[PDB]
Amino acid sequence: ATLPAGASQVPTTPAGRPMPYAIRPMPEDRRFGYAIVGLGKYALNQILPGFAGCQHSRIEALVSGNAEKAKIVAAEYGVDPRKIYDYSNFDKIAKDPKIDAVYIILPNSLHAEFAIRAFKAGKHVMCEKPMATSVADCQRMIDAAKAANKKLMIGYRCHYDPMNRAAVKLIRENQLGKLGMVTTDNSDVMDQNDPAQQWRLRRELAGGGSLMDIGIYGLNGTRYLLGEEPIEVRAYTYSDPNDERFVEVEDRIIWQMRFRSGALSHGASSYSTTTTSRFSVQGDKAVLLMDPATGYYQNLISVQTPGHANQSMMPQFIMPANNQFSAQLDHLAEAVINNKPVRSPGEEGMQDVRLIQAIYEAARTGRPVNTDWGYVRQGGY
Amino acid sequence: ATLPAGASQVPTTPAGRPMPYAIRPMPEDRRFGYAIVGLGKYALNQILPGFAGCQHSRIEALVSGNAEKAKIVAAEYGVDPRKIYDYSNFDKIAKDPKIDAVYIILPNSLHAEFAIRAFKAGKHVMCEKPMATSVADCQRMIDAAKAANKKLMIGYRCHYDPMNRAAVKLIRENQLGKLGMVTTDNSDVMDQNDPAQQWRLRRELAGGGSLMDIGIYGLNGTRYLLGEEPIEVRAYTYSDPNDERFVEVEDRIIWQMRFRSGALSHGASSYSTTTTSRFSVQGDKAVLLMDPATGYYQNLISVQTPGHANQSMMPQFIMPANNQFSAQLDHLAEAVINNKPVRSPGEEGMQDVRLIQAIYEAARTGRPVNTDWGYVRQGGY
Amino acid sequence: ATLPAGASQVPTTPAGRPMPYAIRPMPEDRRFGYAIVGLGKYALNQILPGFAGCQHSRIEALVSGNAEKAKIVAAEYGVDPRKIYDYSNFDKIAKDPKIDAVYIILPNSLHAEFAIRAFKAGKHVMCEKPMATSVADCQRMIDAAKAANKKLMIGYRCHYDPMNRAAVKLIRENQLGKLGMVTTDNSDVMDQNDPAQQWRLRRELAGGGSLMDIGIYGLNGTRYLLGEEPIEVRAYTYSDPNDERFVEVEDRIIWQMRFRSGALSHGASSYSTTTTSRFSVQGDKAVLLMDPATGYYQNLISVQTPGHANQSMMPQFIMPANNQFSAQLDHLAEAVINNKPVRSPGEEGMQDVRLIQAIYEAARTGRPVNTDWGYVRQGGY
Amino acid sequence: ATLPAGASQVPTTPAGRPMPYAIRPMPEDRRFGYAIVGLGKYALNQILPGFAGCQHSRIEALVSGNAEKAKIVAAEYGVDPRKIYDYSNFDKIAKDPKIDAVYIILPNSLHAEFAIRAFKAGKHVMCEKPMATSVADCQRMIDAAKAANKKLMIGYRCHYDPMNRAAVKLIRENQLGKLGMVTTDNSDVMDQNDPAQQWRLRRELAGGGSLMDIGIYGLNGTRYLLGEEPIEVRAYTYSDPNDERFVEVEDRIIWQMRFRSGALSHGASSYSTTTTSRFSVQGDKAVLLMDPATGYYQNLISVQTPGHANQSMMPQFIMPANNQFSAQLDHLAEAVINNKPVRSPGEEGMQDVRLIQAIYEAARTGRPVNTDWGYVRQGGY
Ligand SMILES: NC(=O)C1=CN([C@@H]2O[C@H](COP(=O)(O)OP(=O)(O)OC[C@H]3O[C@@H](n4cnc5c(N)ncnc54)[C@H](OP(=O)(O)O)[C@@H]3O)[C@@H](O)[C@H]2O)C=CC1
Ligand SMILES: NC(=O)C1=CN([C@@H]2O[C@H](COP(=O)(O)OP(=O)(O)OC[C@H]3O[C@@H](n4cnc5c(N)ncnc54)[C@H](OP(=O)(O)O)[C@@H]3O)[C@@H](O)[C@H]2O)C=CC1
Ligand SMILES: NC(=O)C1=CN([C@@H]2O[C@H](COP(=O)(O)OP(=O)(O)OC[C@H]3O[C@@H](n4cnc5c(N)ncnc54)[C@H](OP(=O)(O)O)[C@@H]3O)[C@@H](O)[C@H]2O)C=CC1
Ligand SMILES: NC(=O)C1=CN([C@@H]2O[C@H](COP(=O)(O)OP(=O)(O)OC[C@H]3O[C@@H](n4cnc5c(N)ncnc54)[C@H](OP(=O)(O)O)[C@@H]3O)[C@@H](O)[C@H]2O)C=CC1
Repeated sequence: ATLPAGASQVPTTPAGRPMPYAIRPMPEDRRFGYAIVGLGKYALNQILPGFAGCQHSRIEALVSGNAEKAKIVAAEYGVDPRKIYDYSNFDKIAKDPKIDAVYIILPNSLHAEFAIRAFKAGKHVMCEKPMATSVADCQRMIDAAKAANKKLMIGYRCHYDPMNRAAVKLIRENQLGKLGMVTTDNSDVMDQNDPAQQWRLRRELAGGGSLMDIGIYGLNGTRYLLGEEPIEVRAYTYSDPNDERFVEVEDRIIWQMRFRSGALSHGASSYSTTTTSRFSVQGDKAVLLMDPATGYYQNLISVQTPGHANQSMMPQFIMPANNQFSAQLDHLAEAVINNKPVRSPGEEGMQDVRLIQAIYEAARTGRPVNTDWGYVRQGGY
Repeated sequence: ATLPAGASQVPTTPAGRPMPYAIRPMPEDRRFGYAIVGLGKYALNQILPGFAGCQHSRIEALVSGNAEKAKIVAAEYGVDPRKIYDYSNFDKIAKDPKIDAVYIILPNSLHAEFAIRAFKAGKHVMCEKPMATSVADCQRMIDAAKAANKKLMIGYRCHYDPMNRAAVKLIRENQLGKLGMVTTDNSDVMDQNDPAQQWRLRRELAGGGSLMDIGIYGLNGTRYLLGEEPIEVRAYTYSDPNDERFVEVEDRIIWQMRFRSGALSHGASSYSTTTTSRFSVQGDKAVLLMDPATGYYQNLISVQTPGHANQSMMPQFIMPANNQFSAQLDHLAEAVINNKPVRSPGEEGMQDVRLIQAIYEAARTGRPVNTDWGYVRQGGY
Repeated sequence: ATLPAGASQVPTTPAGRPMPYAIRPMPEDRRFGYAIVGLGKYALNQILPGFAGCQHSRIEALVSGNAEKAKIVAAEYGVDPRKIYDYSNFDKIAKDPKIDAVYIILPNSLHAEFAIRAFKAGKHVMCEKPMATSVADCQRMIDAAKAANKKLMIGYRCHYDPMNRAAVKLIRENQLGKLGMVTTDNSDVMDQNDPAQQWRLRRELAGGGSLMDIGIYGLNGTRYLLGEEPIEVRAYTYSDPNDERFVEVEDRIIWQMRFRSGALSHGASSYSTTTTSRFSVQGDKAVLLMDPATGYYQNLISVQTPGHANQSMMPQFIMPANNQFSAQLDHLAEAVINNKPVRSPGEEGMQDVRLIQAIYEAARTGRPVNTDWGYVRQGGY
Repeated sequence: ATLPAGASQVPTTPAGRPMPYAIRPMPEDRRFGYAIVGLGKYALNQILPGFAGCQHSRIEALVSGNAEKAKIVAAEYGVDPRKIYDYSNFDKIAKDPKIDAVYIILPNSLHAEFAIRAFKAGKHVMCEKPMATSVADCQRMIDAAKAANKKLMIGYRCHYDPMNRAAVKLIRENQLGKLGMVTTDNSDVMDQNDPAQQWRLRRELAGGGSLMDIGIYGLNGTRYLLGEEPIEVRAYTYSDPNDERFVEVEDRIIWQMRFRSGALSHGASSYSTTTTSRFSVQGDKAVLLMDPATGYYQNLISVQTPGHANQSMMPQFIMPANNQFSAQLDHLAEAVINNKPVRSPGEEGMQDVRLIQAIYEAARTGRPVNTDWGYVRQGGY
């Protein structure tokens, strides 16, 4: 009965020790510089604070219209003041080699714009969701990327969230069986007094109501969970005509879709009901419930069968995977380096916009809108 | 300190004691006698077994077309062999004073016929859902009910399930705020080898597919959870064309509704995916999640707000309320003894059938169907 | 495609059909007749109500000291008024061939007496736990059982509860790995105003405090979850000195054990805190959490590993196994009919009593008590 | 029906916007510099990466024995290489005004040492748990802090974890009622091959087994949950004599405690069973279950009562509170600035060590160890 060699071989005095075991993502290099456009809610609450956890990304320069603020932010994240661009001279970034790409976090209407401008600035483009307010504008963004021979990546963080990935994997391993019915719901009360929620009420900047903003989650979700595209869609929308919030954009809208596989889906988004992010995938062996489904934190999934409910969630002491944000940032830096295609290409953001427009059309005409245009997902969902 | 009077006064020898505290519904009488029509799957697995927990009901007679089976069930439940009736001599129950009501648990297309025959036989009628296969038939049952001056109740067990009533209660107390979105799903894999599912695949006997069989739960649930009736419905249905199960009845169907209050809903029923009974009611203050929502056992409900999930389910040592089956059985009994209306009258059953026809009609035409026809829930939801 | 033979062959008119699929335990016979001794809280809330789901048992006679109460319960359960016995003429059951066994549900201190009298009366015996108030008395019951060549079973409902048996099963399949720590807690607020709790505060009638009443669950549970017996016990007990409830029996007691395999355990019982029934079994591969663990209803179990929580509980539409109450009742019946031993023989009851005395002794002396006395669970845990 | 002023007043063109709403901790100043000693597992996996989220803390200098490593780390976190101290010249830090305090994250045996040395270096001391390997050594650490007129803060992160705080609050608001039984368990398999787990096996560096390392959580927990100190304690320990891991330190140990309030507790820690962090507090109105109880992430709490389970956890889109780590770091920086006493003073770390030694004694002698020495918690628990 004797103690292990390693143990007994430890200096009962101050001594140097080896690299400890990594039970969570350790910082590596920082060879990718980002140009963050629009210092808004998402940019300052979830994106910037998510760089610290990156393994290959850094905030090289900011791009804000507000000076007082922009300077303050630059301090908190320690960015060279001489590198605080704006909407006027955003193009000058092409004169800095330390700017590998830009991350546009502006209202949907301004997405396409600064993307193309950025592409000519010889930088990679990471644009937020939804890609743009126009199908065509999405296409122009792509073309620009190809002309400038650069990478185009939309901000689909759920494509890099551990639980969402585990969700796709269990479904690919056929744990639910033959897929037949998906149900999604994404909701949160619209606050008109919130600076970030105002341009969302404006059909010009937003490009749509809840669907364009959060219903896109269920739409996108339904797509990568099923692992295929809708071939047909129907939809109905409605908003309280007395509510000033939805004069231009829609509050609630419900869409039904069919897939070549034969599977059906029905989901909805809302601006008048509180926090809801719930996905449901039904197969003939089991049903998957993701609730939370697409949150920033605390996502939880469960596979249910009579008498059983197997749940998954981030461990309580370890982090076998990085958070969606950092993972997303380093996903571009990583696609550039090893010269690989991104999982969230502009081609993907475009597909969502078409389908959304197809939906709005269905809601407008009250007829089904054929969406069998032959889109193909590059690199699987 | 010393022992209280209660304990100090307990004899140490064998002695009679008081009535004990009741922590569950105790039996009381067996005044109300039923005649069960149709010894099938629901009857033998749920209803018959349900008479034990009743406080006022008993099984007096059986009505089957399978003598071999009747004698067996009859002996299993201590029913008098003389009280076995077949479908042709069914009407003679009018001669038995000890038969107060019948419980029709026959295929949907046969409900009307026996309800009517039972009324002419001068008996009260409990009839399973769907009420019937035609709106008109629901009316003939109601008319016949009014002619015999007897009561007509449709078997909506969920109207007597502790958790459902609790979900209704917290909603009416405005714990969710203004209601805006309601989602429902009800699915279970159809197995044509099961004797009970065989007539369910026959349009002539079933009246319809998954909506008629289990979608009705999401429908009815949506109505008593909101406490209002829909003014219009839209819907789409699809069934694999090569699946022999759905030659005559629909497999999956999706339907969405709008209510006079402005709230919306979207639900689905399915015969090709595994067990699913789930309701969510989004308010602008909180969200109610019922999952399981309409199970025979283990219903569970959750009120969710960012950071919280207050769950409710049956206690583990006490039974505050009787089970839905026993309650439903005693509800008719009590309403007859105290001369009161039933919470689930034929009018209610008829309203579901009418709505179901509108949904099919809407699925069929691919157009909206106005259902704003002035149905008024007598006695509340 | 076309409809399968099954469906296409369903008559459209009233017709007898097959026996239905069974999704829950169906009644079969009522061969085994019991005589219930002691119409108290457990008898009237759980056991009597439990005879309905039995497949082989029935209530033939009642034994009470409160005639007014006996006639009422007798009428409630269709028992023959002639079959009511008081405590003095109890022995005459020997004259009734239709009485196969007795179910003693009297205060703990009176179990031995009636078990013995019942055996001399030539009947089988079901006796509640604690088996008795003295080790010696457990033996006299066993000896008397052997003399009448009749069976003796202690009422350990948990030995017939689907979830408990499931927890045992996953453990024996090594899903937790080598077991090392087991925690148990069983608590419920003692209310001396309740007639049933009155004798529980009398050392002479109860035999002990919370350990004898509900701690026994953690104890017994610990034993069948590990599948082995403890070799030594240590314990401490404390009760507010000014609380009239605990003048003679203990309120809270904590006890820890060591098993021949090396595993340890620490549990507690309590009469002054609210409802608690929780077991955790830590292995080096996973952890089992039973909560509720020993409830009358809604037991729930969870196997936990970093990032997962696989839960199990009764299904919502099917009843794979009969409830613990009905099962326990039929277990004795079956064992008599098929000439087999019972899973819960007096030896098992006696082992708990012996262990309980060791725990009290250990609490009293503040010293360890060796319990390595060679008890062997016949038939497995 | 017209759109809100704020909305309509947004430039459909690139425009500067105001500071967005903060739905999570925003970075403020960075006026507090930390000196991190020992670049081990905890230091590089949970502490350093937690500085980024601070509001007033920064990593000014490192103190490692290993040079190659230390330099690498310094890069990742961007620290001035010229500021990479070591165990030889750790004292020179007194020559740098930008070092406001040191954070000792060395083996327990080396805690007291570098603390006092640090205090004479005119810096504040943040020492990890357990405070030290000697009661006396704890006292010397305090004295040094008072002599150098500095602040002494132990690393009790659970004192700064949102859920743990919510736990204390609900208990203070009397939601559980009168507290009477606490149950804790802290376990994780010991990996001898893990560089960080080796000195823990050495009684000289560790100062104890699981209790000193993780059982301290349940001990500490029991204390701040109850909000009072134990007046008496008993304990038993045991380890498989064949396991090489526990030749010196103990694997498992179970302790029972009593409080002046009259409340009782029983908890345990383990090195041979997998991940377990579960606290249970029983009152006469409700029971609180914390599971996870003290994890790095995903903590969850539930208040249970018959039929109900109200759960709390971090929201899925917002962060109303900072993580325990950052919160802990900024807690010192904040106590220094506004000149306020820390909630985790050396006086607190000392109390735990005494109690632990008192426990080990109880486990050693097998007798109860009186702990009524009159400790008083400064600033509440
Ligand atoms: N994937 C996800 O989870 C989420 C994605 N998003 C997306 O991020 C993008 C930004 O929206 P969000 O941060 O919420 O909103 P905000 O209103 O808070 O910020 C918009 C930012 O864009 C700039 N901007 C330029 N022109 C305008 C204009 N005319 N009106 C308003 N802002 C302007 C501003 O930068 P500055 O003031 O500094 O000059 C401002 O900070 C959207 O495309 C949104 O869909 C949002 C939330 C989550
Ligand atoms: N509320 C609820 O939760 C549920 C309600 N139900 C309802 O109960 C009713 C019966 O359905 P269910 O028990 O599942 O089905 P079953 O097929 O198992 O039984 C139907 C019964 O009615 C009698 N019957 C008479 N003529 C026919 C016929 N031509 N074809 C089939 N059966 C006939 C038979 O009884 P016998 O052999 O003795 O003559 C048969 O057992 C339906 O209206 C259904 O909607 C069903 C499930 C759940
Ligand atoms: N396995 C389980 O889950 C449970 C088992 N039990 C066990 O059941 C047995 C009865 O307890 P419980 O039903 O709770 O208690 P009760 O006090 O409610 O009833 C005891 C019954 O025994 C009879 N009795 C005869 N003499 C006495 C006496 N001197 N004092 C009190 N009662 C007397 C009475 O019946 P009558 O009036 O008709 O003469 C009385 O109703 C106990 O041994 C207990 O441990 C209890 C709860 C749960
Ligand atoms: N509150 C909490 O949640 C936790 C607190 N801790 C505490 O943190 C402290 C550090 O332990 P932990 O990080 O897990 O362990 P590690 O073994 O991984 O690291 C110990 C560090 O201390 C230094 N050190 C100096 N002398 C020695 C020595 N003789 N043997 C080993 N290391 C030495 C080393 O620094 P370098 O190699 O760089 O020279 C080494 O990096 C402990 O007091 C522990 O209790 C640990 C986990 C969680």
